[PDB]
Amino acid sequence: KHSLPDLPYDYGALEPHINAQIMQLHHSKHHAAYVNNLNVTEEKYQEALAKGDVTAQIALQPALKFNGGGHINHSIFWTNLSPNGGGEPKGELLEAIKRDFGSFDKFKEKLTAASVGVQGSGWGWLGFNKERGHLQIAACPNQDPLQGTTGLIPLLGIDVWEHAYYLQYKNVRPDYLKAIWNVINWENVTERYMACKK
Amino acid sequence: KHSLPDLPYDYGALEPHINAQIMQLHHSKHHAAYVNNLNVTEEKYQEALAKGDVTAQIALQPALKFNGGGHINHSIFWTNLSPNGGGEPKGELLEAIKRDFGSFDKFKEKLTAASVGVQGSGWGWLGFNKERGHLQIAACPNQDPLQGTTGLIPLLGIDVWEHAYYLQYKNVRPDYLKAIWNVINWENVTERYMACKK
Amino acid sequence: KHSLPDLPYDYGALEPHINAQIMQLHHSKHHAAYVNNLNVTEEKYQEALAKGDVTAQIALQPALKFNGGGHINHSIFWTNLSPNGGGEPKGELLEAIKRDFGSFDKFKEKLTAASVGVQGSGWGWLGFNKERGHLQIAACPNQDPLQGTTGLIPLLGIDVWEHAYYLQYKNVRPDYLKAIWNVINWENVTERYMACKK
Amino acid sequence: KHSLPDLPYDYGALEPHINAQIMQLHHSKHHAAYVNNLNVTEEKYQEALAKGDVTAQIALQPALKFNGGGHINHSIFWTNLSPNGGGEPKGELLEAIKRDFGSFDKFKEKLTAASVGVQGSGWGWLGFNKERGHLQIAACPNQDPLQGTTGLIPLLGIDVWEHAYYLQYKNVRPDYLKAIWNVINWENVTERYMACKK
Ligand SMILES: [Mn+2]
Ligand SMILES: [Mn+2]
Ligand SMILES: [Mn+2]
Ligand SMILES: [Mn+2]
Repeated sequence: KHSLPDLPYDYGALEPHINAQIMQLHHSKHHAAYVNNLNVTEEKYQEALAKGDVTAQIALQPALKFNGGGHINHSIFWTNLSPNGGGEPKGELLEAIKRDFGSFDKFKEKLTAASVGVQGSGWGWLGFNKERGHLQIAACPNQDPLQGTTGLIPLLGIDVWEHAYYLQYKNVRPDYLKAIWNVINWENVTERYMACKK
Repeated sequence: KHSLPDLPYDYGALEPHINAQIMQLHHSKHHAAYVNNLNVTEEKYQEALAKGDVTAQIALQPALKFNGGGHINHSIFWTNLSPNGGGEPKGELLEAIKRDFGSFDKFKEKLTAASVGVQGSGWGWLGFNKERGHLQIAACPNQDPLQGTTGLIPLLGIDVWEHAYYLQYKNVRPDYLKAIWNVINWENVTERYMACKK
Repeated sequence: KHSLPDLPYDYGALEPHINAQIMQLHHSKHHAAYVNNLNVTEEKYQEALAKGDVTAQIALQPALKFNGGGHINHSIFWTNLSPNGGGEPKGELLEAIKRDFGSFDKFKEKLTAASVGVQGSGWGWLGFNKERGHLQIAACPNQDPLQGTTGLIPLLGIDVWEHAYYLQYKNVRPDYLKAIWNVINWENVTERYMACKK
Repeated sequence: KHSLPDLPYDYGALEPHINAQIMQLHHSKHHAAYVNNLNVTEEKYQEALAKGDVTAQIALQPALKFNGGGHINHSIFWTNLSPNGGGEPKGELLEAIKRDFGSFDKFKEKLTAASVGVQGSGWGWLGFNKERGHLQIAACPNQDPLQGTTGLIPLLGIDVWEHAYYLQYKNVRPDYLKAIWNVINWENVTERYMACKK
């Protein structure tokens, strides 16, 4: 059984960068929808699985990738932002970003171009490639999860579905991305990094 | 070479159903963007094609499908709404629908479910299957147009991208749907029906 | 637990149209691979499901659609051909084909164009659309099943992966399709039809 | 406008590794087909483009990606084999591979697994990531070319479509793979390495 995680800050804690109204609808409407449908779908699936019914298992796959992915991605998302975040990573995480993108700024330009560039709904991700020992940016469509579709471990992700910025920045998806770099909980992406290194 | 069509009604005209601020953004910002990037892609494709560069041509296909399909689809969408819209179609279109669906209500139910059901960004479409001579409800992702990708002739489309409803309906995509029926310009839909029995 | 079905005729029973060597490799090498990997994958999945692990369930989806689909499709395939088949359907099935494609011959041209037309590996299908009460041809990529991806009930399908004709017809995929119409067990596609009508 | 390149060796030359009958079919029938349908599509696209017909352009994209990518990919493939092939690369390419993979053996293992692992028709590719300056193993489906779809520069490709091995290896795609190492023309691969550090 899956549950909606509690938000770790209040809904208006990230104003002026992302405001309360967006935070509230994102969490308790959208994310709530995903874990409920995830729970329904996993249940239908199990029953299909027991009957040995392969047509049903395959029929169910799009709902399980959409709702399972939504739940995963929004859950990493909420911990990736903090009332008290922004600035630059430190330690090993920042030297991996220098090692792989040249510098933090060339890292920002590249994750801003990938997120801005998604055609339709999607997410931009900073991920860890454990097969190669290095950081990598990937973009994903719809709610498709970074690890399950790609194999990379998600460290920082940015929602660019229009429900994530539209009441506030309207169509200006670059203004949302300039705003977002101000609330990034670098302390959490460092920890995400650190568990791969384990 | 491609021009943003003029909306055939003032922005404020489909109130209270679709509000004036969505109509201005959707037309002047969302559709205007598609036309302009389509123009730039067609031109680059022309050069790529001139030179026999198959890599460049393959690399420009997403851009050309996204923006060209975006321009097709919003232009049909604007002719599908009217201040004088709503109600029911009469004559040969209503007969067509009744054979194919049973009742306008079943039709309406089947296309609302096809619209509300899209995952991520996309469109639901009432189309005509020329080979079979029959009406068909398709759904397309992102901006992929009906004819170019399915071969169905576009009769009626309803955009369900979040930018089409969010400022007014927020996440309640069914409330948007129920309201859009009130401005559907059945005159234009039947012209299109008339034209592929042409 | 899934098992390789027994072939209902000997491996050379369909010469000269499809020969023994192809039949043997298709059944006991290729189809055998699919049900074994289906059995491994369903098992991994169940265990992922129990742990509530969504990333693993999604990771497993391509192997479950590929191997589950392979098993389904090849299993319908073997019953679709007979040493003693060919000719034309009778009864209701033939009047549905007249009703939907105009005639049996216009039915053959259309399922031959769809199978010939698949780009890469795939299958052409004659299917039943239970939502609309009519027959429909669909083409599918790789081993994606007709009912699980599309919702149509499979009645007659044609494998056009190259392992299905290459040792015999080489690249001339039209020669394989002319040959195949001679071994089609129409008595079985009638029965498949009849269970939808139930 | 596009021409089938002449094979740089006689058909019989990669015996016993790849036999003479596969080399004749693959070149004169499989690749010759791609070139010719590419020519016909480029021309129709030209007309579609001349007229500002975005539907026609979108409808011709599969054909143009299938056939153009098919022509790209087989042409690089023929320069990748040699009668005088096999063994190991030496010099700067072998250094590159060793940094990126560890040993030629790990490289060979990782690309064989990426090749044997494709589902359906496709290709495995050793590529260069220009932005990162590093070697990458990609796999592509059907005929989608590396650069046009991933941006990686194509260094070494191995076709794993069934027509590339079936007449000689039947379903044992690993035996094909193990043998193809014996004709890889590492001279041509390194020219390509040399050229995007150009
Ligand atoms: Mn979201
Ligand atoms: Mn729109
Ligand atoms: Mn097969
Ligand atoms: Mn080939």
